[PDB]
Amino acid sequence: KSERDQLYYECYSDVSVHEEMIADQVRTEAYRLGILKNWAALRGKTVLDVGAGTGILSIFCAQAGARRVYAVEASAIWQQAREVVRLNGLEDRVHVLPGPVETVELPERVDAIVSEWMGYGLLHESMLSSVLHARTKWLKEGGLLLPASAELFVAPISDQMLEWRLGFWSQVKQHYGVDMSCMESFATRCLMGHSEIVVQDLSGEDVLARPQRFAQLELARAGLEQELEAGVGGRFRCSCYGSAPLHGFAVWFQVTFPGGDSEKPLVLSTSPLHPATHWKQALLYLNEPVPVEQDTDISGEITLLPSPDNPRRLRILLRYKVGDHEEKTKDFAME
Amino acid sequence: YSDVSVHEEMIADQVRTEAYRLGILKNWAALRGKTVLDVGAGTGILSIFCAQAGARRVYAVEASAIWQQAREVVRLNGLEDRVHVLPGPVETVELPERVDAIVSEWMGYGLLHESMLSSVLHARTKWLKEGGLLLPASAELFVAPISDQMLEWRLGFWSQVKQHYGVDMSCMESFATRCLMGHSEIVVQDLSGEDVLARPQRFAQLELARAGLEQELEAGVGGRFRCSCYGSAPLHGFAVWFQVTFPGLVLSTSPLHPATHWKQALLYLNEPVPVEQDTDISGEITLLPSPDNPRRLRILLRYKVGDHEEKTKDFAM
Ligand SMILES: COC(=O)c1cc(O)c2cc(NC(=O)NCCCCCNC(=N)NC[C@H]3O[C@@H](n4cnc5c(N)ncnc54)[C@H](O)[C@@H]3O)ccc2c1
Ligand SMILES: COC(=O)c1cc(O)c2cc(NC(=O)NCCCCCNC(=N)NC[C@H]3O[C@@H](n4cnc5c(N)ncnc54)[C@H](O)[C@@H]3O)ccc2c1
Repeated sequence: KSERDQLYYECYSDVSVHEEMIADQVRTEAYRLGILKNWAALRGKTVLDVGAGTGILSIFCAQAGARRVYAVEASAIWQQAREVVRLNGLEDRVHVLPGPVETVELPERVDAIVSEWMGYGLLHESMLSSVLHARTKWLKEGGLLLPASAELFVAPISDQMLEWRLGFWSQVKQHYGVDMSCMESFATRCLMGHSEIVVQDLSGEDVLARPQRFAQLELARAGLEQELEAGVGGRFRCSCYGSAPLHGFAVWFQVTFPGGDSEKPLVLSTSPLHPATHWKQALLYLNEPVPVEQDTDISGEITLLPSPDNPRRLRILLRYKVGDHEEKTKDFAME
Repeated sequence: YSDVSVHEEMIADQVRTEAYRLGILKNWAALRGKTVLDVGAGTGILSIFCAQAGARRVYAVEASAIWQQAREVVRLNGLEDRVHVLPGPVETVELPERVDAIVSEWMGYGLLHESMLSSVLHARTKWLKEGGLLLPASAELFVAPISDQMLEWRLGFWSQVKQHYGVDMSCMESFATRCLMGHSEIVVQDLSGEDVLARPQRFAQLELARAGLEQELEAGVGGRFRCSCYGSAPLHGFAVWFQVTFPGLVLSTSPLHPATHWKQALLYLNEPVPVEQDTDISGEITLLPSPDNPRRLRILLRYKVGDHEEKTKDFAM
């Protein structure tokens, strides 16, 4: 454990992870707009930014009219956040505070919490439990969470990139004159027989059926933290668009910002159908391709769990049934 | 190496694989009717090229479980009479005879990181007939001072945030510079010709036929260099790359030649150093086994930029 905590401290004390997040234009613009559109809720109010990093979101809250923002950041990057806030002339309004949000002392309960807390597959090494701790300890009753909720989606996939990698061996002879098609079964076992979650970018063309929402996390609910331990998940059914080898499933998330249209709020999506983000998607490969047809029914249950060795390490239990075949299960973990 | 991904990367490196193919096939005269040992044959592809070049026999020695797939590949291609996959380390496999030629793809990042060179040298001692053919036969090491456009972009990102999002983050630049260059790691990254700040300098050569080479690697291989800069730019450090030469044809990982999966090994100074046209840079580069692990590459860099005093930086992979 203390080895892991040291690793995360070093990672977020370093520039590259913050450069990745801020260069994620879809992510950073979504937060900027979700915050600024909530000026009515934030004007003259106080904000707690959980895991403020470089402090950019806290400054977005100040530009939306917040009177006080507490930017709490555990890693050594809090010192760069202090400099950034000072450079923008905002240190009277935005107060960068080092250390974990779980032991920070604030002058006051706050009107709003903002946080970019999401990990790969939503819950791998995420900040969610810190956000929920902060909501319990520091958010006023009736206060605002930005974003307010997260939604999880699944879809069966035919991964064009995996198809290529699997067909690679049969294509050697055409380029180099050596028949290597006998490597195909071997490559399939290596590339699909493992039980690791694969974080890879997909395109809409890989999606084999209508994507299905299978879970929703309402961050304001008390006891959501207890559900995380038992597992975040749900059941799904869909019907395939057409003929293709089924390779498994893609899991992705979106988060929703309150305010604006109460039936059309602002959404930051990591769907393969939407512009790419640094989160990509979480791929769950079957042990081998399964041939499927138009209107082939696929159903099952997907549960996101902590790993036994490490509560921060995402585990996914997949139970699934492809049309006629018998129900199968596969148990995945993030590497 | 029991897994497909490294072998797929290897064969999908088109510059590498076509250069090996041609290095072998263009040596048809020297290989016709001769015997070959393929050291670490992997999937067996190079062994089959040797058969197309007219070798009368190829022993394909492979220590990892992938030898079972190479046996299948050989059989599938109709060459089981002529290409014999032998499992296990080349140090202890027993060949029926000494061979006329050795083929091997042994090179690592920075040439010698986690490479197969030691096993090629062992096989040469034990099984190559006198003056036998080595494919490739030699490796050449090159260094060039660099101004890394990607690093510049990464360092300049923070000053661009005020435009992208209305928040000034220019103060992050010194921090990013320290993070991205203050470390002592070798960085494997592909550069382009635009990054090269002076004429590349060959600083060492390795002759694979030589009996003393294995003990020489332990002491380090390298040597001095001198160059003068093309123009004004911030010097970020040096790039180290290699080529291998087949007896007559060169497989190059230069940033000035088509990209390969080896990319180049980048050696960043602690911070950028301004340089101008004809600024003189001299120094020495040594490739060494690291103390904790002889397979891990260490590079000791000594360097003098124009008037500045001579400095040292000690990198590891
Ligand atoms: C006295 O002991 C405790 O009570 C205690 C002590 C601890 O060390 C605790 C460590 C926790 N977790 C963690 O270390 N996670 C690391 C990976 C973050 C996930 C990726 N999300 C993400 N994009 N991060 C954005 C920024 O959030 C920053 N950050 C991350 N977590 C926090 C946090 N709790 N408060 C403030 N800042 C935080 C990061 O540095 C990063 O810059 C949890 C609870 C903890 C409780
Ligand atoms: C008395 O025992 C020893 O002293 C000894 C010495 C060794 O180096 C041993 C190495 C082993 N395996 C491995 O993975 N080592 C990782 C480093 C290779 C990085 C670069 N290699 C590369 N470009 N790939 C070509 C192919 O060469 C294959 N290979 C690699 N080395 C050999 C070898 N000695 N004979 C035959 N085949 C070999 C690989 O499997 C790969 O498929 C196992 C056992 C070994 C035992």
